Amino acid sequence: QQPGTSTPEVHPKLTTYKCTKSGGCVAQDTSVVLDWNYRWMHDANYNSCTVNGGVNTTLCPDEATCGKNCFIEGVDYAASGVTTSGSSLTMNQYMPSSSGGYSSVSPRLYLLDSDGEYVMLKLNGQELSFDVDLSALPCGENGSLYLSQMDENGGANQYNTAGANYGSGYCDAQCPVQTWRNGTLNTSHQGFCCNEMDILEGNSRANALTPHSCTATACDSAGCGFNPYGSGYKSYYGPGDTVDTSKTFTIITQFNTDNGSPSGNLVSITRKYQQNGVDIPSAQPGGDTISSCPSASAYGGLATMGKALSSGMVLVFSIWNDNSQYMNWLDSGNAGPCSSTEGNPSNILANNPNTHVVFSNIRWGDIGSTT
Amino acid sequence: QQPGTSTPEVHPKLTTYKCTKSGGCVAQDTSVVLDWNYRWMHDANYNSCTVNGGVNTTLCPDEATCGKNCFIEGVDYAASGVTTSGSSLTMNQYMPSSSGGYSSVSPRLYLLDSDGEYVMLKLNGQELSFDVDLSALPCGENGSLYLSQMDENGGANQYNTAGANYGSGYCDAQCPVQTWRNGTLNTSHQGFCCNEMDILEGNSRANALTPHSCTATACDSAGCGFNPYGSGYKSYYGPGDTVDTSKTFTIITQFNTDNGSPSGNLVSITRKYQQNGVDIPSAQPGGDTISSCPSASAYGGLATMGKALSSGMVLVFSIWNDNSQYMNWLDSGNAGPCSSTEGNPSNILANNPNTHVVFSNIRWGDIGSTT
Amino acid sequence: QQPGTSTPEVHPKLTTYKCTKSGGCVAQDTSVVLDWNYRWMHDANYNSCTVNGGVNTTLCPDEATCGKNCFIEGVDYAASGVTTSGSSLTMNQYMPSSSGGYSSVSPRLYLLDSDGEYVMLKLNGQELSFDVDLSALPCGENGSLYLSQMDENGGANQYNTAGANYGSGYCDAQCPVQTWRNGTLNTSHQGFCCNEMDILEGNSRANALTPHSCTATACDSAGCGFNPYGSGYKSYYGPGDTVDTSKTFTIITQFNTDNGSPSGNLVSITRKYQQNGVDIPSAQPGGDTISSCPSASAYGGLATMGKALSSGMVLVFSIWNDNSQYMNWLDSGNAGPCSSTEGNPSNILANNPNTHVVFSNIRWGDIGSTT
Amino acid sequence: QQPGTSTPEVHPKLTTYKCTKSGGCVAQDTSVVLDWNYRWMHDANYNSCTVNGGVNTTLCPDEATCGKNCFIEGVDYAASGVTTSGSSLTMNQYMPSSSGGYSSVSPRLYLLDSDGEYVMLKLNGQELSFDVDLSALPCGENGSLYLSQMDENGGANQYNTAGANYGSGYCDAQCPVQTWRNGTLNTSHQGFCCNEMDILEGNSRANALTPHSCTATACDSAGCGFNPYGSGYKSYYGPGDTVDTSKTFTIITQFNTDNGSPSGNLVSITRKYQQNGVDIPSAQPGGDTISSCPSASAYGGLATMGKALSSGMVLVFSIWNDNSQYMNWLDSGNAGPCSSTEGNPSNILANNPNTHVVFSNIRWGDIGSTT
Ligand SMILES: *[C@@H]1O[C@H](CO)[C@@H](O)[C@H](O)[C@H]1NC(C)=O
Ligand SMILES: *[C@@H]1O[C@H](CO)[C@@H](O)[C@H](O)[C@H]1NC(C)=O
Ligand SMILES: *[C@@H]1O[C@H](CO)[C@@H](O)[C@H](O)[C@H]1NC(C)=O
Ligand SMILES: *[C@@H]1O[C@H](CO)[C@@H](O)[C@H](O)[C@H]1NC(C)=O
Ligand SMILES: *[C@@H]1O[C@H](CO)[C@@H](O)[C@H](O)[C@H]1NC(C)=O
Ligand SMILES: *[C@@H]1O[C@H](CO)[C@@H](O)[C@H](O)[C@H]1NC(C)=O
Ligand SMILES: *[C@@H]1O[C@H](CO)[C@@H](O)[C@H](O)[C@H]1NC(C)=O
Ligand SMILES: *[C@@H]1O[C@H](CO)[C@@H](O)[C@H](O)[C@H]1NC(C)=O
Repeated sequence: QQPGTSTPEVHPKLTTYKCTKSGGCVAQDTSVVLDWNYRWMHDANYNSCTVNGGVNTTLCPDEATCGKNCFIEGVDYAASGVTTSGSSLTMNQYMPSSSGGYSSVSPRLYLLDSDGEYVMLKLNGQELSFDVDLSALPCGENGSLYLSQMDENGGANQYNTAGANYGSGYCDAQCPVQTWRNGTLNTSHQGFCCNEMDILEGNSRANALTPHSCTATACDSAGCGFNPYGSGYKSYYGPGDTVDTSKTFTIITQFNTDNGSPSGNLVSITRKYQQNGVDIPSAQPGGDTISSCPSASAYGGLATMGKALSSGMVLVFSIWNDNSQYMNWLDSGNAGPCSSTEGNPSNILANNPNTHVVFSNIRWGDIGSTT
Repeated sequence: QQPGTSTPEVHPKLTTYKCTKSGGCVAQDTSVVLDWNYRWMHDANYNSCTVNGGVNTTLCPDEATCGKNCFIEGVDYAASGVTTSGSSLTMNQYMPSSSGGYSSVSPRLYLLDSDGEYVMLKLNGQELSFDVDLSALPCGENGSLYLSQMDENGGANQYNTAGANYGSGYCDAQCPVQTWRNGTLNTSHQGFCCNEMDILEGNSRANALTPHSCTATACDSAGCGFNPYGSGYKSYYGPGDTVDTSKTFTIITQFNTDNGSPSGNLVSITRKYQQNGVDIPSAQPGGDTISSCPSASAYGGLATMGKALSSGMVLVFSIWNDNSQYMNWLDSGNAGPCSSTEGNPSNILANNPNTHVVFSNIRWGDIGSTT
Repeated sequence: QQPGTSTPEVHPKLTTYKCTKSGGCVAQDTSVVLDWNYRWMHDANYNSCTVNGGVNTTLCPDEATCGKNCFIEGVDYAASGVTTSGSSLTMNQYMPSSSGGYSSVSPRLYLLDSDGEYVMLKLNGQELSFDVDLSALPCGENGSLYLSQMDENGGANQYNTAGANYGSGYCDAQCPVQTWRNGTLNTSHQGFCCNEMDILEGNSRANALTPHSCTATACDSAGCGFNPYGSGYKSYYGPGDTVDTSKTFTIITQFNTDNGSPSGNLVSITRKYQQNGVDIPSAQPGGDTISSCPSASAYGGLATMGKALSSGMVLVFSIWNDNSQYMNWLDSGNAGPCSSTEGNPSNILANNPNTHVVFSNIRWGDIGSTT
Repeated sequence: QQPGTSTPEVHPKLTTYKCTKSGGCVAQDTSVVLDWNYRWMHDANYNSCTVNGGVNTTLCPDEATCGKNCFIEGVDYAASGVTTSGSSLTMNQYMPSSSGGYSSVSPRLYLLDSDGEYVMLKLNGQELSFDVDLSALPCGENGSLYLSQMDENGGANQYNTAGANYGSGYCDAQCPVQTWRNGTLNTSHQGFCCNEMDILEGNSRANALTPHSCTATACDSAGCGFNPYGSGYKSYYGPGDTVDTSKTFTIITQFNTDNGSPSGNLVSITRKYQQNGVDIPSAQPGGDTISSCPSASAYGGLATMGKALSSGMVLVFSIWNDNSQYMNWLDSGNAGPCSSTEGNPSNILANNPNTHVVFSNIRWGDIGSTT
């Protein structure tokens, strides 16, 4: 697959920053990209190269062929519930349709850099900070801001000229088997494991910080995550609570090393919220931090994550609903006020089709410098 | 892929029955098969045709090639934690190893018939009954007995001569994308949706009856299931409770039609347990039945399921643990006494590597005839 | 003695079958019972009615008295090394104890029928078939499956209301003098002779088919049995041999009449093994059969046995070790590879306390129909 | 039961001796008695008190009754194949009959003393010596000379006035349940365990020295016996061999203590044969002795036996054939030249109905003094 011509890819500009303890914060000429899978792809004669997410065997038998055969076109971000305003990103879960009422558009964005390659965030011994407006996201919705260890140029090769410009080469701790594994038509039917740091993953009812360490072969699927509600702080993060989701708040995640510097060794992942200028106090005394990561032991607990954060990671924006378990693992039962049923997407579409996440002012750098 | 020669496939015999209201129950010359994926596969020179679950591109580029190239060998069921004794099946979650301690063998069996093709259970307007010993399965384990609408001969074609004799062609409501989709090397990378009736799915702490209706294109992932605990009957099914998992009990599922006969139209799925000869009373008054199936609406709620049960379905034995969500959806939170952590497989392996399910006396037929 | 109340008698269910050449095999609602002697018996005040296997003279002076005085309680089959799974019976020779290590529990079971009376097998001119796993039984152990001509209701009278529900009225060719002879306190001190057909009697090292004919007064103690090893076939039945005890095999015994039908006259007892689906060839050419029965002459050789098999016989499951002659008569010397000492129970307990027999899929009926 | 009147009991005189190292051997006015069970017993009106070895319930309901009701008569020793000539006892296995040919008379004698009570042999730290003529006893016959720890007056009580004069109160390591247990009608149906020293037990083909230690409750059924043939000396004891059974030989058994005197502690049982005046050499180097008695451990190995030999034991003469196992345990297989079949009593009766044992010159006393 190579760049198409019917619809040009014009990346929605999003301004991010890199703060240094001394030289403040610098504006970055970044932007967002829609994940490869959401695009239109076809041969010169316009027959589709895809078939229900899979490929057209005739046009896509091996790799060298689609490479020379198919073209993946750009998208209409607006129509995809993706919009930007300076240093602000707004993602919708649904969009009105010509046909019926609302169709579930579920964007998955990547922070692209000016050179046409994913911004390589190196957060080891540093901090990433942003503003969120989860007010819209109700029970069942999943707003998401996480780092994945993807190839900076979306694994673009001789047969994939699209690359990061078209969101090629996704991956996460779940080790997904994909039609296009790392920029190549996965002809070996293998999964794709890569480190995944899940900074924000939640809605207006609850949230969760979850680190996933990895081997070349596998990952820590169930992460050693932190959820105030799950940890018995049922009245900290929520509508009108300590953090108060009803309004905008700031999420500050610091990756602490043993030598206290980016030079090496991850030791803890410190979370600190702050709303209305004033710093919000921790849920658990001493600080909301992820020190020991039991689950990750079998994959080089923490050690590997930090090495991954050093090598550099891609930023991933996403909002989605669970048609299978209604995201109960995130906001229901013992980890959220939501009821087992309340998260049903159909019910979300019914009572709040206007749900959207609004990420704003994304800036990473030295600890304390991003503020 | 075709039948191998290094290890012959000798199916573990399991005696099932077909009861008629008048002529009692008849012994069936059935047996169990291990799912295609657990087997060894290679070319004539012994290079493997698989690569981490995927395929060897060189030996497996298209379909006609593996067909003529690879051979899938049989397995050592005992070594796979699968054993049978007359009308009794015993499945282990782990097995001791030459190398380390225990390796997680997770069998997935299919009821094979004497002719070398899956037993086509036609449960519409009838009943399937069996005995279970969930005593071993603790928090996190998932004992499983469900019907899937698979091709009776595992989609065996000109390139797949193995077929049902080697557990070819699996599928379920989850619509899994597989390396071998319906007996053919999935060269189009498409999922495989098929109706899935989940009769038993649980451990010694909780359980769940869940029907999944389907379209040719999709299925009802989140089923309109029933879980006594979830439905607010926290002291009905459990160790020392009304049903009492600590001992063996009987699970009787009846598929009721409107004309009261196999002739047509599914209307409700009635569940009735009985232990120690005496019939156990319902959890909810009037009978533990699945009448309305809300979720399934978008796929021909109930209607489709019954038509599927009429066409005939394959029986699937399985026991597995969740490395990602610790099966919390089944036995934790609001649907089980188990704690969020308690289901971790590593913790299962630690405190009870001997977990096993023992399905016994499987007999299906007219209502009341199987007893 | 009458039914007790402290421990209720709940029979372990075991599924057997009755096959007809035309109508296949039908499931039977049978079960197993523990022999009268293994039970607890006491008066209303809880003083025991037994004294080292004998009786308490004061509570048990005649018959009318114990009848009205003593109650025999039920047992904990599990604790007695007796367990069933559908159509499968597993009997242990020892069980761990609260006190010391292992205590020698030696079950003796009877196939009980739904009506509360022993299943009356009528094997004349027919066949009984089953599956055995002698792998556990080493030198010295005696796995056993034999028919005894006992009273269908364990000789239950006005003073014995327990009957077959409590394994009353045992007997065999050995003509044992018992404390309870045919349901009555043997106040005349007489033995109890009854026909005894010994189908399986052996371990993993050797075995023996032995018919015992009887008069009202006596029996053919030394039977005209058949033992491949004894008959000079030292490499037919054993670990890794033709029959191969290390794995499960099938034992098929056919009682051939002169008119070829159940109508009458026993002529020969044909034995035929089959393992792994394939039929195993005979040890001696022409067929492993018991034609002439020299010993039985003085008791109506064969003739009487057949008449006995016609009247109906009770099935007896049993596993035991010989503290006196180490079962040498069965597996040592000229009738087995075992050494004179090797069968010592103490030595069995030491090197293999886990010995157990697993009888499975018991079905009797027309010749060839049980398969 | 009390002494009868129809047939008076006249004991066949047998001269034994007591040798002292200094004062030579003294003649004893001993005699032999036939075991209680071989006698005729009836009430005053002549109805029998026995029924096939058991008792007549009406005449024998309790103990006080038979005591006052039944009379056990004496016997015709000659007719019982029992004859004595000075210091010589001759016992036949069969006797010609008025009716058919030969009836199997199988005497069991006890050495009675002048006072009307069993001779209490105290063999601890001493020696018993005798002459045997096993020439007649062929394969299958069992000549026997053993000590049993019976009550000197056959347990004679208020209801049994017969006592030792009529061979009352037998017992052995086999712990036999008897109609008359220790002189009383066994109304409790209990066995009778007592120490049993088996000095000679064999025929013209092989033999066996076997000690049985006992608890009050049980005994060492399988004794820690010695059989030259079994111990791999197939050409020592037999027709024309080292010992040469074809002619008369002497059996000398010495019970060695640690203090070397009757004062205490059994340590070993030394066997030494001598024929034709010359002393026969041992089978195994160092001496044919029973040092360690493994089996007897659970019953106070050796220790108990010696204490028993000190308390005093009754002498038992006996010759019998095995209708069940043809005495194979004694002279066939790995413990004798005899074939499995060769020991059949019917075959004995056929080819040698004249078998008889001839015990002669029985003398016990200090070691070496009996010669
Ligand atoms: C697949 O490709 C062939 C040939 O280009 C075309 O005829 C067919 O319509 C395509 N399938 C789809 C779903 O576009
Ligand atoms: C993805 O493909 C690019 C192509 O060069 C490669 O550099 C990168 O290492 C690949 N990633 C993995 C995990 O194979
Ligand atoms: C794949 O096949 C090629 C050629 O048969 C072979 O060289 C290679 O080792 C195979 N790969 C694996 C993992 O077996
Ligand atoms: C699976 O393949 C067989 C091959 O003939 C076919 O009959 C069956 O319909 C296929 N199933 C699906 C869902 O395509
Ligand atoms: C026998 O019965 C009597 C009276 O019931 C009682 O005192 C005695 O303890 C019993 N004996 C045993 C061993 O239970
Ligand atoms: C056992 O007792 C029952 C009681 O009626 C009787 O029918 C049966 O014949 C008896 N058996 C013998 C051998 O006496
Ligand atoms: C038992 O005793 C009764 C009464 O004395 C008598 O009628 C009966 O014949 C006796 N039985 C035998 C076998 O002698
Ligand atoms: C046998 O009975 C007599 C009667 O007094 C007694 O002295 C002796 O101890 C009894 N033996 C046993 C073992 O009870």
